[PDB]
Amino acid sequence: GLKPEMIEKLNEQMNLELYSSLLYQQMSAWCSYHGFEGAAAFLRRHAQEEMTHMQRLFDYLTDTGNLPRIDTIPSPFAEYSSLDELFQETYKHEQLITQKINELAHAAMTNQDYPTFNFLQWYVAEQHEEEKLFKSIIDKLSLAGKSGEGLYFIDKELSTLDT
Amino acid sequence: GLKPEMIEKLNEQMNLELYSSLLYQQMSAWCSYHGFEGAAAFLRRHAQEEMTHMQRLFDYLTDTGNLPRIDTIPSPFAEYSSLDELFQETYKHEQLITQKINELAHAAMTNQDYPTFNFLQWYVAEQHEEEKLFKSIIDKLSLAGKSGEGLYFIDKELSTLDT
Amino acid sequence: GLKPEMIEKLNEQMNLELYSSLLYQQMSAWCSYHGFEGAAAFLRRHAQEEMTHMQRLFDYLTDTGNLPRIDTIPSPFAEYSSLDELFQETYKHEQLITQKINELAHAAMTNQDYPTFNFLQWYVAEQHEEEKLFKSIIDKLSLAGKSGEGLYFIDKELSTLDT
Amino acid sequence: GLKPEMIEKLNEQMNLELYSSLLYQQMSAWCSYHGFEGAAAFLRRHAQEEMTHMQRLFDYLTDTGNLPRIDTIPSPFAEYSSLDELFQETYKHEQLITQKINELAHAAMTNQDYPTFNFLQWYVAEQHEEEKLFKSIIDKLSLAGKSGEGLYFIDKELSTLDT
Amino acid sequence: GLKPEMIEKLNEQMNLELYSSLLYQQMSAWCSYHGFEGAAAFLRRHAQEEMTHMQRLFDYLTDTGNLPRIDTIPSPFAEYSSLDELFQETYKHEQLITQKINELAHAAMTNQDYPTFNFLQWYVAEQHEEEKLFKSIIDKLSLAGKSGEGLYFIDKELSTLDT
Amino acid sequence: GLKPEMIEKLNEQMNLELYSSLLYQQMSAWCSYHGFEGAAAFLRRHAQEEMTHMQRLFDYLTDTGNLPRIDTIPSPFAEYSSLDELFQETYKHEQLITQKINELAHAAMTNQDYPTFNFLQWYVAEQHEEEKLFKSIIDKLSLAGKSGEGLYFIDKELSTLDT
Amino acid sequence: GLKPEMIEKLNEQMNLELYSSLLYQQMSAWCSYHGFEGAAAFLRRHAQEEMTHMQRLFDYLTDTGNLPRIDTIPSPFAEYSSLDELFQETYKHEQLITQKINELAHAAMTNQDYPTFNFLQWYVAEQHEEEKLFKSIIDKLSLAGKSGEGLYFIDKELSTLDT
Repeated sequence: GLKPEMIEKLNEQMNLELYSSLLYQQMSAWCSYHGFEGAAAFLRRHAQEEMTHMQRLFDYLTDTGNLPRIDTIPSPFAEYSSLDELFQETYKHEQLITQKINELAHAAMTNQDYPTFNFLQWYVAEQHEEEKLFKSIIDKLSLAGKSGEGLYFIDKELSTLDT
Repeated sequence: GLKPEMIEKLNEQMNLELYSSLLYQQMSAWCSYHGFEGAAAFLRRHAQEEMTHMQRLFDYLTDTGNLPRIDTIPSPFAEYSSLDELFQETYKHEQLITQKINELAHAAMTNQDYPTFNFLQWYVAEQHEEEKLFKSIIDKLSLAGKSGEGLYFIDKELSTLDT
Repeated sequence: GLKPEMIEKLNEQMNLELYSSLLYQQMSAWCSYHGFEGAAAFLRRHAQEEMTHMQRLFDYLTDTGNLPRIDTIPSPFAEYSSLDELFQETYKHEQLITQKINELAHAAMTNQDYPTFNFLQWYVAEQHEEEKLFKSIIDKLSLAGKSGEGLYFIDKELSTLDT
Repeated sequence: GLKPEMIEKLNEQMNLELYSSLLYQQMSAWCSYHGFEGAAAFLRRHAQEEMTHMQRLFDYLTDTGNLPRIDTIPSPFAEYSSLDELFQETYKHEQLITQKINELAHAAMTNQDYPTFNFLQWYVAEQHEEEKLFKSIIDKLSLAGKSGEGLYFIDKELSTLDT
Repeated sequence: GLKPEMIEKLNEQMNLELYSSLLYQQMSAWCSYHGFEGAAAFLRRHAQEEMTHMQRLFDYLTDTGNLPRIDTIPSPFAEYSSLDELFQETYKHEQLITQKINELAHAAMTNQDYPTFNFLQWYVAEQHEEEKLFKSIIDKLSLAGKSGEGLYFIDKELSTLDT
Repeated sequence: GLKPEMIEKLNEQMNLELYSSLLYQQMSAWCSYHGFEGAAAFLRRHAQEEMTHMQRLFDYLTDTGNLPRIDTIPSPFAEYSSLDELFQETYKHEQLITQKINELAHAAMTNQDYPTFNFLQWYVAEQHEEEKLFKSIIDKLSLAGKSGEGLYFIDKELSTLDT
Repeated sequence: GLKPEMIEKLNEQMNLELYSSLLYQQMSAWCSYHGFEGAAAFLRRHAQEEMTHMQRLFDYLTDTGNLPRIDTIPSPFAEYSSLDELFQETYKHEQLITQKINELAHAAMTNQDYPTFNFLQWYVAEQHEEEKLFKSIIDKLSLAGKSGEGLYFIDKELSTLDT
């Protein structure tokens, strides 16, 4: 079964995924407020995606006969100076999630927890893909984001980015 | 536009819908832990439903040019003595949500806010339906929930209840 | 190629999967004899499933140019006091198989045998699913198995459980 | 109902069918090890066929309210000097199974057990067909099996023989 | 991100996959020159396969923000005494690739690089399959390759082997 | 048959096509590294195209009973100051390939090698088309490539250019 | 229009194609007589193919307002010591046809006859393909043609070779 360190780290990551989903929702509100409807739509879709990462951890914990515990969730509210600054923060947050998944994989390996190591492989692969997506948005903003016209085009791309 | 009281009450209800979704998720974990997989599945579906109520309020606020603000969310964790006690609490919580929606409708009418009164009609109708559903579950538990066999049948019904 | 410890442990697990398939067949005979036709059908299906786990190990060994060796198989015959006692034993046996797979994964990692570690990931995932299934049956028996009526319903569910 | 001699002989044949299935599996491993992949595939298919003969006896015993008992199964491991020697042994084993079925049919007739005599007719017919198949393979090996080229062609035929 | 040892080993393997693709192309030319058109077609298909292994590594490096670097590629030209000698060399080369992939997986594990360990699992599985294929060709040549007639049949099989 | 000068020039062009394919691959890596994903995708597709030109020469040589010889391939690695500079170099390289094809056609005509002159006509026509494509990209960069916004649009066009 | 040398060479080649078709027919009769029905069928198909080459020249001459003239055709009858000797002669004859086509292409170029040079390109390409086909048959006979069994397999392949 799951060792106490692993139960703790899995619950911690479940709650971080929940917080992250709400952070992406709040960021989408910043985008709507500042007239970036396409960026807002993209971040709403990503908020839904990250909530499914929360659910996958929740269900793994219940499968193993452990009771997942949703923690107090701090407010994700923040101020952003620009669309570029916001997406820089989204990318840094995704890098944090990737790091915490790698730390969880390392904990599973050092605890000789092969079921949890196997379970975490989905997160390792998916975080690789999501980091690549957010890096591409950062690159687009670096290239064309220094004018209102460029931001207009990037926003329109974001409205349908990743289907 | 929206008056300050209405902005405050709409944000408050948005955050209550978010809390409620997580409460239903946590209740589903109690059900899984105690072997009621059908009740767990039903509560997971209802958690998803209530999150859409949160999203509808979030989007109304952004439509009106107001910035919705996700608050600190308290932990929904609680202990329950029985499946019946849990569902009694779910029903009481739905009654609370219904009351808060009625208070919001009254606030809209007294503030002469006809767009918000119109927007809230969806919640009035939907809460009526959801209360009816949870009352029916309470009635089933009152009738047949006093044996393990009866709980087995009710759990199986819950696994597919409301599609 | 495969180190001697790994050849030995893989052959051992292949023979344990074979024994397990026959154990589940024998348990199904107990169920038929005591009038639990649905439980019997379920255990016959699971006996077929576990035999495929044997075959997957057999084929891995032959792929690597090693000769798998089917051992002497002890009789799986046993007495059971009740359907609940039988399924408790089935679940404990599945937990044993899960443990032996985890020990094999650990042996592969400590022997720096990355092909075998990769091969074993299928077993880690599948054993997780099968343990969850047998835990759910134990939970149903704990809830409703204390009457002949309840056993009648559980048997009927088992007749088609997991398709 | 079944007389004690008939219960004993039916259980004996059930266990012989089980042993035979594993013997054919082990023979397929010899074929894989020596590079005869088509012969290996054929023997794996025949191992599955013979296991169904075991299951048919198991189910007949349970139908009649008798508890079939899976015995200790001796290891089928053996050495073979050639593909021809292996298939000679497979054919001799099938002839043994045919003889034991004929002895069972005779026992049913002398015990005035008409349900078991009727049940055994399936085995009489099927063993006739399977002996014919293995005799044809022996004949092919006698004709063309004295060269590596001939063995190559026979192996390729075996890979799809009997669909 | 990727540690310097891992960047170096990944680039090294990318270039080894590129060299291998060209080696298989050159071997196919030997086959064409000596009249083995089916062997030539098979090796051309395998050259295309191995180039895709190069591309997968190239793309992983670019995904991680590292610049893959195609090295100077030595000529793969060699002399072969026979079709059997050529395919023995192809099989030994595939075994080398398998070893280098295992060394890369070990480096990822010892460097606590879980994204790269995950990425490499595709190579571990695929190399297992490709080694099995080339071992089967070696076995066919050992059996039937000692006559011109046998080589004729093996060449015809190779023309469509593995679709 | 082929005269020695023609064998030499055909092998030389085969190896130049191979080098060119890898050069286009390496250029695509520069594009990925600098955030031009559409340019990267276009150059990856063109790398695949040019490899087919290599294969067509390889197969012509083998058809004529000559053994094509893959040479040592120098590293294509280079530095580029800008996307425009990179594509200027791609266009100049395509012009070099066109020139070498024209020199080969002239060599075939002066050697009275009508089969090789006929074979080369495919390259004459295809190089005409590919030069036209790369000239059009140069023209787009000259027109709109002097801003980050313009480069953003050109990159997006390149992502699907020439299907 | 056509110069006298070109009219003469085109008529000469038309008559050589006619003779060749009949030669292939006569060779097919040798094959039938010696029991090689598949080789006979292949040569009958090739006789039909070569007659179409005759017709294409005939029609070119009539298109240009020149009267093609079918010459006296010498008997193609010959003796052959073996199927291999026959196909060696077929291949040498195809090489002769290829040479005469190259001489015709050279004559067209030196006579500045660009319509005839264009017309002949079909023959240059087609003769390349047909030489490759007959070289492959020679290679099969060299490999497997030294036994009656091998000749049996080659004959069976020829029966459907090139559709």
